[PDB]
Amino acid sequence: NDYSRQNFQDLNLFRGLGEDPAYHPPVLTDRPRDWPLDRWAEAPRDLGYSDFSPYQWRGLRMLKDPDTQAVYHDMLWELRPRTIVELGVYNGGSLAWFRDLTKIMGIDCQVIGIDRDLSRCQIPASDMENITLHQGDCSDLTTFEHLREMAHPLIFIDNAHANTFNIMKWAVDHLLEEGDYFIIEDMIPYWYRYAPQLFSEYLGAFRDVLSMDMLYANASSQLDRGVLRRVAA
Amino acid sequence: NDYSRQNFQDLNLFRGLGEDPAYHPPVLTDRPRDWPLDRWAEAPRDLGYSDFSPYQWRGLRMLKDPDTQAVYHDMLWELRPRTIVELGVYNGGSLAWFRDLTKIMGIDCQVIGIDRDLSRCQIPASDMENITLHQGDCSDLTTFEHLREMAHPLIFIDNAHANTFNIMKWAVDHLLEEGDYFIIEDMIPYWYRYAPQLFSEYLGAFRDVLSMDMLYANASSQLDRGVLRRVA
Amino acid sequence: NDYSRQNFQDLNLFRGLGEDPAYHPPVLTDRPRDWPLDRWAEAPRDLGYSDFSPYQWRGLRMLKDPDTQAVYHDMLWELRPRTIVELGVYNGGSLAWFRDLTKIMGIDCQVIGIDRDLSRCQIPASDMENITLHQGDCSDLTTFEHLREMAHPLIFIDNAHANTFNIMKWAVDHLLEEGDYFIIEDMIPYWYRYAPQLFSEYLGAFRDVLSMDMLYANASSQLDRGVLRRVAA
Amino acid sequence: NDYSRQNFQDLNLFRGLGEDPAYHPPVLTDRPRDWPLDRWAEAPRDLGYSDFSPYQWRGLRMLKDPDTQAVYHDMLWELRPRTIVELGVYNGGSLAWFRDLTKIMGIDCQVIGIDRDLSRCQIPASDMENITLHQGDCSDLTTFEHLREMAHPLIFIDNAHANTFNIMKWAVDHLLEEGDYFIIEDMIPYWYRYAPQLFSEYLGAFRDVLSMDMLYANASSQLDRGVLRRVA
Amino acid sequence: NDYSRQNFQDLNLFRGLGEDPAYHPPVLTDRPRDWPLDRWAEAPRDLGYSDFSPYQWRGLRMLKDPDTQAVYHDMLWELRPRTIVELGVYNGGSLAWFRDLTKIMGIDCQVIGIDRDLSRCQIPASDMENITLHQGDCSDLTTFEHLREMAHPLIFIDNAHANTFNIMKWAVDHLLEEGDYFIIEDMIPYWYRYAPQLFSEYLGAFRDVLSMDMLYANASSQLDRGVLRRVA
Amino acid sequence: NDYSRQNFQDLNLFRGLGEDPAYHPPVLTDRPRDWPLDRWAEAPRDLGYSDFSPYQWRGLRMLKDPDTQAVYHDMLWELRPRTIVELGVYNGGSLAWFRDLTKIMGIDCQVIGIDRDLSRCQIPASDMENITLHQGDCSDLTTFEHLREMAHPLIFIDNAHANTFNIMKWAVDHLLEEGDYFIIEDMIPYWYRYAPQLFSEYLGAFRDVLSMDMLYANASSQLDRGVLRRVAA
Repeated sequence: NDYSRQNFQDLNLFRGLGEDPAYHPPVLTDRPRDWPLDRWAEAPRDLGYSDFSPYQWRGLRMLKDPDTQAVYHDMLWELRPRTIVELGVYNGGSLAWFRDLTKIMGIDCQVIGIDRDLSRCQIPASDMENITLHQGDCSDLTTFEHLREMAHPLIFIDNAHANTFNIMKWAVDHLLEEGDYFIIEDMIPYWYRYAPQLFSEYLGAFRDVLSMDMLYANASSQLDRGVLRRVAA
Repeated sequence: NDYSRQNFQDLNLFRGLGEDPAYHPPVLTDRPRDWPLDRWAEAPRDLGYSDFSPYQWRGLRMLKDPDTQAVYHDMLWELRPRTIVELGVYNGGSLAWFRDLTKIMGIDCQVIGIDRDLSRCQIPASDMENITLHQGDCSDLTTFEHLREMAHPLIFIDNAHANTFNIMKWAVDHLLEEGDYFIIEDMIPYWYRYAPQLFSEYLGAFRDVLSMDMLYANASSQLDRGVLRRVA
Repeated sequence: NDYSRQNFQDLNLFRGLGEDPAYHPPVLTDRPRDWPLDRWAEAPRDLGYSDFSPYQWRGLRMLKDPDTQAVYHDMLWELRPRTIVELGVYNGGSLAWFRDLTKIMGIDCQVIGIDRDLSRCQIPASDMENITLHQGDCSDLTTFEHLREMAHPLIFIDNAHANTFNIMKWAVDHLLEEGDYFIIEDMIPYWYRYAPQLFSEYLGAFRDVLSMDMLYANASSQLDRGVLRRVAA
Repeated sequence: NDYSRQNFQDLNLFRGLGEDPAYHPPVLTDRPRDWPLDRWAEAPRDLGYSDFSPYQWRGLRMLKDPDTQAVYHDMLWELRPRTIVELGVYNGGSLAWFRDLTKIMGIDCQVIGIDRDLSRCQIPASDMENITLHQGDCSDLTTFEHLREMAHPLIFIDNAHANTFNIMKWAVDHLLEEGDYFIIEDMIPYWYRYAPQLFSEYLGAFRDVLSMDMLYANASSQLDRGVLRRVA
Repeated sequence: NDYSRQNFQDLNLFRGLGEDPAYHPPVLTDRPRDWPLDRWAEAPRDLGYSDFSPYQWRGLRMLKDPDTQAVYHDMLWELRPRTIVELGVYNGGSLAWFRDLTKIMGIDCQVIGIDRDLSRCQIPASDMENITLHQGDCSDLTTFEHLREMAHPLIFIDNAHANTFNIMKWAVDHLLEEGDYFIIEDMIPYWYRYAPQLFSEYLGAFRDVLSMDMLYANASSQLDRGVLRRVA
Repeated sequence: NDYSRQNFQDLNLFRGLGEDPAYHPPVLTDRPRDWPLDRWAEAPRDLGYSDFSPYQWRGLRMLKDPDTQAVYHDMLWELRPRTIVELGVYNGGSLAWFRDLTKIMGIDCQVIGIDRDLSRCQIPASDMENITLHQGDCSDLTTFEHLREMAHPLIFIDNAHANTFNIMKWAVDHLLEEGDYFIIEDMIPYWYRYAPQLFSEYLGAFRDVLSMDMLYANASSQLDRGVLRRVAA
């Protein structure tokens, strides 16, 4: 009856993201927010709403969860990066977070976000000091040429996962110095599950130039086995 | 420095599929195939290889796992379908299974397979009986308008998950008769997770045409609340 | 009261078997079969019925569950047995299954079922091509003498668990050839549990003639640690 | 070789019971008993032997585990039974436990065990005070009906599982008074798995005479849903 | 044998805190920090060190774990407190965090720590902007009187848990305005476990003045059922 | 209202013990005691009450759970101790138990209990045979000095945890002989979590005098890695 002349959107677009880049607080449905203390023991114990992607940072959605934030905090504190690069931006929450966190730490850090599509970015123009947004394209490597001009140390973070190994070869040869991080969030465990032989070969090809950092690599489900850095040349 | 001269295939292409459409028997790494019986108790208890998609049917890879296979066995025995349609073929294992199973049940069933790329299908020529392949895109409703007429009852299976709700729409107005299935494997639970609001509106738009068949919808992790059918 | 009336069957007779050897599909008792799509998310998430042995093959009950079926399929495809023997028949579901699967693979296989009690066999006589039943007592080795006439490779399957180790001893001495399987379903983990010393001694006495096939021994809970085959002398 | 030297006993005889009715203390195989304290963190953290039936009472094996022991303790304290009956004996560990436990609690209680085979009973002749052994067949009610006029309250325990629904009918009419227990240990969950319809129908038949004691029925896995008592 | 030479500090002093108020980075103990990529699949998958209280903020230990930090983040953003009070200080790590997180948010917030022992504090005098440390006793209630004269909204956090119920009475009667929070961290699940009736009675006494806030109360294991506020 | 005119006990007093040293049977709250057998399958499958310390012994509260009781039984059966010392008494439940058990075993055993506060003891003097009680602080070694000559073999059990290592040193030097046990219930795993470095130093300082009995050390969650005795290697 109601499926009539409707163009149904492709729900695959909202994968790992959600419907809305803007942040809205969770709302309770099956209980009152103000539970009475005389009935305190009868109150339900579950969260009350979806824990899909519930985190925020100053009113922007944060796709990086608390355990991941904790790892990056330690990494920032130890490395004191002059440059953090995000390939894959979405709403920009994690950019502002990296910027904020580096400011509180007293680290002179320029944060850079690269994406094919920047139209979902929720960072207001007034809150953009030391955050630069570049419109790029993973399959074209000359995109990345800009900002070999940038300062070190440097953390390069892949959240896009398109031409990753090629981008890695570029970064190793043209960008990273010893100590710099190249990080692949989320995807490495899935590539190993689906393509165990090719994955092991491809990662293994970078063994003279990149190490898995074992202090951080097992510390969150999002960074699981994906934290690499440049070994001594 | 092997990264310097090396062709990096795009690894996302294998998502949900594997790296090779042809079947290869599992290989044991950290044990012998023959475990000595006087040390029986000290044998490892784990599988010995990855359980990603280790299933086969007659030398062809099978991406439908044993409990999914059992559900379809029951469905095919109840419904006695004269057509089965697979949106998404890959190596063709499931096509060959559906055809073999219906034949062994005594059921005259045509199996139809639709895919963007049929260059991966592994079904030997010598047994393509009652299988019809079609090459086409899912983002194109034209791929379905071109289909010739099919017998009933019918089962339509979505293993491709592109433009799925528009295809459901086309299927309800131009294909499905009362008692015919439209099954979305795998994806329903993810779509609810990622886009609960829109998923809900979309599914509920079919409230007067499709229902969820609770006999089968909770019977396997792959078919999990995705087995629908046409009600009067 | 209702109890003074009844006769009360021995419920131990249905151990591992169920009440009725004939197949009837599951039925939903506490929800509609057709759940409305506007309330999809409210739908109950559990199976809906008993998960004991709700399995079938062409309207006969299947006591071997899906994972077990998957192991036998790989085993049949690799080995291509000329003979499969089921010690312990019940309804014949696995007999019909084995025969159907070998026909589909183009294998010339004679399926043989041995039991003291053949009265629960549900296979129609019109559908007994390449299946043979045979009456016999497990403790009487005469029961198995006609097996020596059969072609190989051979898979011998114990679903009876009476006199098992003497039957194994006999199979090694008079029946089994290199490559043939001797398989004990279900019982071996229990025998190890209740009598670890005698069980380890008994199994280990076959160390020169049989081995545990580790490609199949861990692949199903029913076949768990019970898949054995004849090694080379 | 060795399989031909062997006289193979039937291992189904040992089901639920173990190989030897006499108690032997567990032994470590892959560690020293005395772990050096300077490598305390290196010590393995598993049990170190099989937990099939590791329990004992005063040198006799105990087939009832600590969780079950604790329920029977509370039940004895509340009910203060003059008689505890055990259908099925084995080594008599639980018979001696029931006796010793009622003695320290000050309860005057005769313990009676009944079995087809009493030759496995490990209880010393000179430690058999307030314990009676009775030979008899379960699928045959002459065993039960003759030996009677036992004092109340009463606890009747099934550890045999032979003709249980008929023994239950005999007990409600000719033995049990209000507040007495009839307990089926272990077997209730299996009869429900294998015969849901026949089992629900049979227990439902006793609806006006027995009930499930909910204070004790969920409190151990052996007693799981098998604690019944005589409500009038 | 140097048990008779050794001097034993009270290990109870470190319960829930650790040996050292100063932060030190985790030490890797049975693996290299740099795992070679040709052996990537063979790298161990566990953390590499103890997950006891491994967290930090800007070189200071953080006893509030990331899940709890996420809850307080939302709370600060929503409430926008002018005052945050921590009953129990230790190293000052969460004092510094609260202050930093409110500056970042553009909120004008004074942060206050109260403990009988402030000598474990690790915050340099360099950066005590909007942080005040007060010498306090949980048994004395004159201790808390300085808090009355300062701005709301207000979050009051008990990390000390001595004479808590009297402090909640004082706070309700003399401090908390509508909107303001009283948060007991960690202990409520334990008090209810050990003292269900007395705890239910005691919490029950605040039914007209405080309510449990279900948005934040189940969102972390440290705040579990302990987030209360002056409302209703 | 009720809060402002209510006297609040310090709830930390009850940590690890409960509100009442006297035993009260559990009580069903949301179901009838007697469930009807026509609705047997529809019966709830959980305990129906709180499992904090539901355990008793002859009308006295038991804080040691059944698993711990089974270990101590085996310990008593093998060691056949003449003395059993409990540091920590609370209600005396365990004292009455140890005494009863040794008596039923034929073991002539004196049970000693030590606590700063004996006022919660619930054991009737009518059954106080072979039970001695002392009043004293643990933080004072004098409490252990004033103890008389005790018979061996011996089990010394710590349930108080106040100055455990100096008490251990006093035990080893002045009390324990070949075979005697020193057991620390509950606390060892917490000291190891909160202070791994200082705990490993202190325990390993007894490496010549005490050793962890592996037959019992892993046999219960309460006695976990805390069962020590004066034996070599």
